[PDB]
Formats: sequence, structure tokens, C-alpha cells
Amino acid sequence: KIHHHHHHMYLMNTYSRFPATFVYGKGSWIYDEKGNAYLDFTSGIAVNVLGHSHPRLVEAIKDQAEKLIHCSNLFWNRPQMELAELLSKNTFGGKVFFANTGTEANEAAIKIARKYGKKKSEKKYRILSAHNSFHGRTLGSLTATGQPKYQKPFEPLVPGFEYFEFNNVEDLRRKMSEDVCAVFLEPIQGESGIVPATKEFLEEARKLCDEYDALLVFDEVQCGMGRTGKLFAYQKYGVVPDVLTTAKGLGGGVPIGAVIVNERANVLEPGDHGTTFGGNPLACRAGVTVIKELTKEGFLEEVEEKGNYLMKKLQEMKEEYDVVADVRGMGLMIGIQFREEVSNREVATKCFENKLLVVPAGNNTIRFLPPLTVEYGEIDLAVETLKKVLQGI
Amino acid sequence: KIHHHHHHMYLMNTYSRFPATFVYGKGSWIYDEKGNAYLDFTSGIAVNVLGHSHPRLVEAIKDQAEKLIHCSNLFWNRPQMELAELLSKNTFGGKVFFANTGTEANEAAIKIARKYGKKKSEKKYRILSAHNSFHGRTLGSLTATGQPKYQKPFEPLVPGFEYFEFNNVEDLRRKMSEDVCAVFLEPIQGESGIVPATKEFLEEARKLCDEYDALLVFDEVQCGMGRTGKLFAYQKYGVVPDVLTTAKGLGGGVPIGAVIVNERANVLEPGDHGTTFGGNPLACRAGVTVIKELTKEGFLEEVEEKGNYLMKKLQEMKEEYDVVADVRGMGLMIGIQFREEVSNREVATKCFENKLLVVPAGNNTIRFLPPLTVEYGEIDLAVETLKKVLQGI
Ligand SMILES: Cc1ncc(COP(=O)(O)O)c(C=O)c1O
Ligand SMILES: Cc1ncc(COP(=O)(O)O)c(C=O)c1O
Repeated sequence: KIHHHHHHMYLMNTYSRFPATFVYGKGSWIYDEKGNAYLDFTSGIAVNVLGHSHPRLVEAIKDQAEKLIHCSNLFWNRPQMELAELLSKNTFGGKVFFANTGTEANEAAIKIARKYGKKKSEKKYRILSAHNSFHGRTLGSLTATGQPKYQKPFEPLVPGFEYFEFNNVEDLRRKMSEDVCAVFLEPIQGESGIVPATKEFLEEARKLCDEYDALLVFDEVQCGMGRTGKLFAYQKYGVVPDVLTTAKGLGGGVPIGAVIVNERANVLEPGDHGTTFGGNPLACRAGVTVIKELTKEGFLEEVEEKGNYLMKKLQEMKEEYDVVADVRGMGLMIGIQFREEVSNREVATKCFENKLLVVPAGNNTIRFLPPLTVEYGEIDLAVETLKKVLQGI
Repeated sequence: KIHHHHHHMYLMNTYSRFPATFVYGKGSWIYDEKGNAYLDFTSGIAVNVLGHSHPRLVEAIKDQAEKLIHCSNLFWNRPQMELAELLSKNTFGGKVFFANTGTEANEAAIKIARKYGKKKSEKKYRILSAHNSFHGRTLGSLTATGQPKYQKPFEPLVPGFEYFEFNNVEDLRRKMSEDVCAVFLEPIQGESGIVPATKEFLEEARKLCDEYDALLVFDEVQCGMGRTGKLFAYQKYGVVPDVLTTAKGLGGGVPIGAVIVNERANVLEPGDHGTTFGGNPLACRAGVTVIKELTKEGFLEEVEEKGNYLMKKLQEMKEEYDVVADVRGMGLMIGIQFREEVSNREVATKCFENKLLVVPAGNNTIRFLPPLTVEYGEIDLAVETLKKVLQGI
């Protein structure tokens, strides 16, 4: 009875969805109400880092729910303290604020940057972000998101934001001034179609932020929590931000977000910012379980090997298939761009019809975002399914 | 063992906390790491509607976690669809959008209002909200939040917001214009110290929104989900908004938020707004469990009786204790205001020392926000403990 053909009318029409009602999932597979199995190379849009309903995650959720779900930030709880320690120790050693989502994490970052700048000067509230970036949908994050189509209906947005071309050193440099309090960057742009930063570009952004006394903020909501083959992309690049935001895979499915700051950026005082749900024991328990799994000896090294193997197969496909214009990415975050004559959305629909789930993105791309636990055989099955789709496109 | 005495070092200093690490809770009671039991009249700030770790909620969480935690809004899931149906049918019959938090629900409402306004005119983007309101900390919601102390460090905020005095018909009338797309009101202001709207004031807001073609938006994040003795406060008042926002108690401790719209306010299109985590099956399963419990025959009527019983005891206390200036609220949302010579924060600390947890708010108040499952004897115990505190204050 409860099915998308019957219950759609209770939901606002905010999404373009594939026509499936999913009721059960394990690992890389998800099942509709009829028991049809789908190979899930979406991971819920880069969230299901350990796949669906991973047994260790499920056991931690069950255990914690029996003990304490929510107490608020009037008090301290053990999962929140443990997760803050683990995030600090596995990054650049700073302090943590828990939010519930990526956009909320980025909003906290914006607020940190504004407070940092305002201490120096009332004029130092400008924020730079990239054209084609995606930082979230709440109004602060939406102003940072360098995509007019998402902004226009909701204007006027937050004053003081300006945009530069991703990977264009000189364009970033020429937009800097002493009035800038932060530069926001995705180390790999996601929604725009999987576009890795060059190391030179990130190194430049770091130097500029140092020269103009601005905070360098890396949005690792999509590329973070193991997906590049290191815990965070910044660790692959060797460029350390002042502020790092994370969400998506942090909870392995359970909603959570976080901001990590160095001492320079540790500017918030009691009352400046907060959240009812953020830092709750249930979500933080999930995050503890996830970070412990990802940091086990050898886990990330095997993600890197799997990323290399998937990339090799897709590069072979790119050479062979004239409709494939480009393949790019890092680790298990990979975009496949098609020639203009072929619709990315049609490719995704045909994949879906053949029981493979992929995520469309800009620049006429689909994204392969499998769970980090994805098996070599599942990688091959996904590539073969995509090839079969392209043969008939 | 993990404890706030050490682990505070990993957390940003964004909160003024009571000095307790809590590890376990059931019902109206929460326990520290030493096994001391505290009577929790915070409900995690109006969140734990069924108390801590209610067995039916816990069972639902465990069952859903074993099945499917997160699939994203690329697809449909049964809990999301069921919860949307239940929210629609138990309110004014509209459509639902799932967010993760109160602030995110209010951000969606702002965006709905702007989309609505822009259909009529490019100038019709202005939003009105009340002085001393609280709508959230993300930058859209923060602009709606009528509290300069929370805004100033982060300016400039979103242009086009203006404020009026809560319960002041003349001030609301003055601020209306054809360029207003929404009026935001908490039916009972929470953070300001539990200040119910008058029915007259809400009826006037409804008439004015009709006259100026604006959306009336009720923020029921704190007063909703059963706390006033009806599912939503608007149902006690008999004034129906165009848009309703809810979070906190919706998930019984699991993070979730929602916006409900009538057809007039049903204006978002695919791509206009979205969220990774919003509408996930785990959180929506919690929401289904909660709404089914609250809507059981007699449940809300008993919340009303308990509210009346608590209010009677507090009114007797007010008459008896000169340091108590006022008691106000509705159902189990109650504020106790002290004479200026007595610090609400000192009262809350002394309650804490005597194993009763309460939530400070504005206007020199403490808030009693017990779970809606609070027992009559627990009510008496809280009141007796408070009285003992006031005897030595
Ligand atoms: C890089 C990036 N930042 C922020 C977000 C927003 O995260 P959320 O949907 O959890 O609010 C996303 C999700 O699309 C993202 O890809
Ligand atoms: C009336 C009201 N609106 C919005 C919010 C913000 O909710 P959240 O902390 O879940 O973002 C709250 C919480 O303080 C609330 O009391």
C-alpha cells in the first residue's frame, strides 16, 4: 500500500526521483518492495561509507538507542566527547563542533569566519567561494554555493560573497583583499561533476589565506571520511586548512555533521552558535563506529587500491567508447562525462532499468559513489552494466 | 573512561553546560557516569516527547536500523511516505518536506515564502518576525530570529527582514506591506521565556496575511508535537497557518524536522531545495512511532490534564513564594519567572545540585519541559524540589 505511485501526493515536489520504493539494504545492494536487488553505486549520495546497514554500525545504533538517544548540549555525553577526540586526532588536532548536516556544518564555518574577521575589522566579512561549488541549501550555505540557478528564487541572499574560477590561481589571487575573512573550497567539486583541485591551486589558496589573514575552509562533506583513500582529501593533497567541514559518510547513514578548527579559528564563545540535536549520543556513536572502522590498519590503503582498479577499468572504457568524453576523480569518488549528444540523465535512467544506481551531476556526468566496502567483483559488475547501457544508447 | 573533566578540550566552547556527563536515561530520569539519577524536566529541550529511550521508540529504531538506514531522496522509502501521510492527515491536510532540524525546517519555510512572493513581484521578498523570537542559528533562520545579540557578530545577514513586537497588533499592522511574503510567529515564544500569543493577535496575523497576500508561518518547533495538549498549538488557538514548521519532539530524540504547506504555499519545484539526510527511513520511522503514540485515543487529553495539574501546583507556589513573579504557558510547556533580585541561572544551578534539571530562558525564567509521559508523582517531585531550592535562595 505505501508506495510512490500512491503516496507521492503527501510530499512536496522538491526532487526528481528514480521510480523505486526501497525497503531493505545490505552492503552494496538495495531492494525494492518486490525484492528486486539493485547494485547501489550511489551510497545514498556518498553517505553509506560502510554500505547499507553494516553489522557493526547496526549493533552500535541498537546498543546506544537502548542507553541514551538525546540529552541536549546542556550536558556532556560520552559518544560526543569520544568522536570529537577521534576527529581531532585523525585530522590536524583542533577542536570540534557538531552539527547535523553538511549545510549546517558550512553555516557554522561561515559564522566562525565572520567572527574571526570582525575581531580585526568591521569590513572583514567578505567570503570567497568557487563558481560551480556546492555548499548547501540553507541561506548562508546557499550564498556560498556558486550556482545562480539555486540562488535566484531566494534572493536577496547574504551580502559579501564573491566567486572565483576553480583551479584558476590568478582569478583567486586577484579577488583577495584584506576584507576577506574566508575562502571556501571543495578539494574535489562534487555536484559540478567531480572536478579535483590541482595541488598547485590548493597550495595557492593556503598561501593567500596566510597573506591576507583569511581562514581557509575545506568543505569535505562529499570527498571526506575515507572516500579519496585517505580519511580526508586534504591529507592526499598535503594542504592543511584552518577549518574543515564534514558530514555525509561521517555517520554511515545516521545524520551528523561536524566542523573542525585549528586554534586560530577557535573564536566562538558560549551563546554564539549551537544546535538542539547536534552532538547527540546516537549520531555520535554512529560516527565513532565509522571512524574506528575507517582507521583500522589497512582499510584506507585498500580503498585506494579499489579506487585505482575502478579508475583503470573506467579509463579503458573511456578509450573504447566514443560517447565517453572524460573520467576523473580520486579514490572511490569518480565522475564519468558523456559527449553532448548523450544525456547523463538518460544514461542514469537506463542504468536504473538495468539495476545499477548512479548519481547524475553537472557537466553531463554521472557519479560512481560506491560504498567504501564495495567488492572488486561489484566494481566489475557496475562497469559491465554501464558498458551494456552505452552499447544500446 | 571518557569524562568532561578531560574531554572538554576537543570541543569548541559554544555552550554553557551543567557539569554532568550523562550516560543512560529512561523516561523522566537520566543518570551520570556514577549512577546518580536526575529528574529531567528538560526533555533535552522539548525533544524527548516520550521520555528517554521509550521502549516503543527503541524497538522501532532497532528494527529500522536492521533494514535500511539511508537511501537518499533519489528514491522513495516507506517511513518517509507514511510519516508525510500522518503529518498531512493530522494537520490542515497539506504536503510535507523533510528536513533534519528546526533551523533547517525554518530555512525551507523562508525559501517557500520567497518563491511564493516572487511569483507575484520581484519586490515581494520581505519577511516579518517578532522581537525576541527564536527560529534558529543558520543564517536565514538567524535573520528571522529577533535577537540582535545572536546576530551581531555575523552581520551582514540576509536583507529584507523586519521585526514587530509579539502580541502588538499595531506594530504588526505597521510593518505589513504588499512587499511582505511571510509573517513568522511562534504560537508560544520559547527562548524568550514562554510567552503565549493571544488568540486576538494570531487571528489578526491571519487576517493581515490574507489582506497583503503573505504566508502565515507558525514555528511549532518547540510548542508542537503534543506539548500544549493538542498535536499543535495552532489547533488550541483555532488559527490555521499556510506553513507549519516542526522538529524537536517529532522524532522523540532522533534528529528530524518538517515543513507542512497548504496548496497556496505549495510552490517549490524540483531542484529548488533539498537535503541529503532529510526524510531518511530511520528518522522517519522514529517520527511515525511518535505520531502514532501521540494520536492514540486519550493520550493528548491526558497531557492536557497533566498540564492543568502542574499549572495548578505552580500557581499555588507563585502565590506562596514572593520570589516567583509569574508562571505561564500551556500544557507541558511552562515558564517560571523570578523577581529581578533572584537569578534564573542560580535557581537552575541549585535545582541541578538537587537532582532536578530545568532549562533557563529569557525574562529571568526557568522552563519546565518534562516528557509528555511524565507521571503525576514526578510532577509533584519536581515542584517540591523547586520549592526547597527557593526556600534557600
Ligand atoms: C560539498 C558539499 N557541501 C555541502 C553539502 C550539503 O550537505 P547536506 O545535504 O547534508 O546539507 C553537500 C551535499 O550535496 C556537498 O556535496
Ligand atoms: C521555536 C524554535 N524554532 C527553531 C529552533 C531551532 O531548532 P534546531 O536547534 O533544531 O535547529 C528552536 C530551538 O531552539 C526553537 O525553539
